[PDB]
Amino acid sequence: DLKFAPSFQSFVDSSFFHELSRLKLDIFKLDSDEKALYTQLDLNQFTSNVLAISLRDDSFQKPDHNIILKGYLLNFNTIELFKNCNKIQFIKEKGQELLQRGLENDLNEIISFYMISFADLKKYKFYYWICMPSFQSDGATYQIISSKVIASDSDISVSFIKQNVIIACVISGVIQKATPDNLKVCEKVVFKDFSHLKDIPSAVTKNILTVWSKLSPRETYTICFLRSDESSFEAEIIINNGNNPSLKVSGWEKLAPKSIDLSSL
Repeated sequence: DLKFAPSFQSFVDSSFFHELSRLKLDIFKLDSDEKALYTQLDLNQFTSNVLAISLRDDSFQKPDHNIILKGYLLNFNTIELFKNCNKIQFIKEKGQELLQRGLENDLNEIISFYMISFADLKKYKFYYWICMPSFQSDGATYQIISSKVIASDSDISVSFIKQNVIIACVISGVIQKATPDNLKVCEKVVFKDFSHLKDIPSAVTKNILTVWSKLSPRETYTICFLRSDESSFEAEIIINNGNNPSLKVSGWEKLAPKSIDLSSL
């Protein structure tokens, strides 16, 4: 079977909750804050081998070049709402949305991160939980039928790296947008993997597979996993039992909220 590394490891500098605090304070949003997060994906220097989602105070401003990942924050107003938030129903829905977006627009859209949190600006404790939805057909499994190392130096590799996209496809040897019609005829999909783990792509690869699957039903699916790590590899994948009508979503960072009680001088 094909295993997937958690798609990311969160790194929320106190400056993020400081900023969240500030932002949650700009206007007394007594309701739950649903902000868009932005983090310049450092596809060079990872943390513990998985993409590092580094949320600082800047993670709230859309940047200018480099690859910027758009995420979403859902800051609950009460600890109970945060605790009671049906986390499974939540990631399931976020999962179905990425599915839709991937099979109707571009595969790059199937990748995102969502954070739920509770900023206790009183007892000065910040409870949060980040997830990067990883969906697939219920009961679905994946085997890598084939894989080969990829030269980051390749004219075609450089062609992908020269691009601001993290996911693309190849059509007649030339890198093309991972669009539906392109996906229906492309030889493969190129992905700037969120994992530097040897041959273990980020759990987010399921998204690509799941979407590409429904768009272009095929015996197999080939995906190039590029890494600045030297670990870049291309893989041919087969989906097992990918036909169930249900979507199985995961992605929640490990399974419990993280609470940073910045009140320990």
